[PDB]
Amino acid sequence: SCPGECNCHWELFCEEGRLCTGYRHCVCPPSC
Repeated sequence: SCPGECNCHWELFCEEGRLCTGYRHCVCPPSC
């Protein structure tokens, strides 16, 4: 049910209307 062991997602973040960036945000759910 999970991509890997944990649930990881690509988070698109923008600096309040300024340029945007993305990083690998992986969270490990206890139901996985």
